[PDB]
Amino acid sequence: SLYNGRKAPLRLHILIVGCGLGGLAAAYCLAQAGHRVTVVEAAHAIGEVGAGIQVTPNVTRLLRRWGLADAIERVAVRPEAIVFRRYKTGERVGYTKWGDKMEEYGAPYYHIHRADFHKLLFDLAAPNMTLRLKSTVVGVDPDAPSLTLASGEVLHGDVIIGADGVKSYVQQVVIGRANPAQPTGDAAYRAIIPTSVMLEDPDLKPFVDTPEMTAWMGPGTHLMAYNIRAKQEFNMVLLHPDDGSVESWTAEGSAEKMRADFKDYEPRVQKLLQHVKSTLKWRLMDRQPLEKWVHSSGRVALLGDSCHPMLPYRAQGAAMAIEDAAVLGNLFSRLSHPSQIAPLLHAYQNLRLKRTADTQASSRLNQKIFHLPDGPAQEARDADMRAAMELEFRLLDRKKNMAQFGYDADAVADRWWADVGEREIGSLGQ
Ligand SMILES: Cc1cc2nc3c(=O)[nH]c(=O)nc-3n(C[C@H](O)[C@H](O)[C@H](O)COP(=O)(O)OP(=O)(O)OC[C@H]3O[C@@H](n4cnc5c(N)ncnc54)[C@H](O)[C@@H]3O)c2cc1C
Repeated sequence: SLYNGRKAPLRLHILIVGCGLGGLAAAYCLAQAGHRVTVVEAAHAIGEVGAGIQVTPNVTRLLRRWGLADAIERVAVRPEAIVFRRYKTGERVGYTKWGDKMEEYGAPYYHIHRADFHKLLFDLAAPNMTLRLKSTVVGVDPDAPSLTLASGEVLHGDVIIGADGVKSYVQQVVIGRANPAQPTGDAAYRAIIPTSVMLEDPDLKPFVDTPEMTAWMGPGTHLMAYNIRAKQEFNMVLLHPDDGSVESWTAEGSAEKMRADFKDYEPRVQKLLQHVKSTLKWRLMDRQPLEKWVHSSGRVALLGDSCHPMLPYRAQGAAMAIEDAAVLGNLFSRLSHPSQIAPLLHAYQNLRLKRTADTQASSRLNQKIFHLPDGPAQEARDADMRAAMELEFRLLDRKKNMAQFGYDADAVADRWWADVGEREIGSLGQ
């Protein structure tokens, strides 16, 4: 029971465009808040798709609140540390202890396969939503409001939530255009190998025995690797200069070109990439924060990657989409009169926008540091990492980590409601 058992005295029909991690989180939170939810999804079925997702303590805190504590512990992995390595030799130049140290933010840091994460949120939301698959939204009347599907079917609701991802259709209706996207010059390969083949190699086995997030830093390139799916699968993300790619979750890369691009990395990376049977490739595109997330009619708003997508350096996409849902559901649990619908959507945006813009920036400002060419700049980064690492080992920015990881979406919305919203929004209609 979320919201201390409270249900909005005014029950809405809310249409959610997109059955991704955001849309499912929104469907769960808004149904719990006392609203009728329909989720409309383009995909014909939910598939075994996607790769590793970061579940930082600020996300885990909410998933535990939603009753998922055992189910996530079962399928996700708790990384013990983040380790930075020189590409060529595998020298460990950096180390930050995670594991139990992450519990000081009030919940564990998990690594999860997107499909396992999707399944957890799907099973939560499914009993309290109507899901329409094979239903591409191709039009929005933001005044009614209503949605138009590719079939021409029109769906009516009180509120439309656009959770339709990085290439949101709803975003174009809210803002009046697609948010400009600028190529960074880089692409990412994503590839998964079974950990059974690593356990068979005495040089690779320790990567399964002691689950870490390892970043090998190279000239123009990096390889980030970690266990998912209860250490049955090893997730690898490889950043490299864009030699032709598209911004799509289904676009393929050449495993042979991937191996060629990383041929100068240490022998354990050669052995890891030898097991890659296939790889998907994504063109990195930089997007700025939106000016607003709410349409001028106050009945359509955005959630998740539709309004704050970010680069894979600090992939907090899932985190920010789930936080968005928790705050939106918290505010909507308060609704008692139609005159409050717009103010509540404005409050949602007001509580979320700067935080998510700062989180996009945190990812954006990590693009060059792991890709330095060999030389003075590279040796100074390694030296700075070593200094920090040696303190970590003697025991055997933190304030930014606390601002990200210690965040409680419900606490922020409960406090705003108590200090301001009850008086300024709750009284509307009296
Ligand atoms: C198939 C898939 C695979 C992914 N794999 C990865 C990955 O490996 N690593 C990673 O970092 N991130 C991945 N992502 C993105 C990741 O889910 C997000 O960055 C974030 O975790 C959650 O954001 P979101 O729910 O706002 O958007 P998304 O997860 O992108 O979900 C948006 C949903 O909206 C649907 N949709 C889009 N347009 C319409 C429309 N017009 N009408 C109806 N439905 C529509 C899409 O089909 C999708 O299911 C993937 C997304 C998808 C859809």
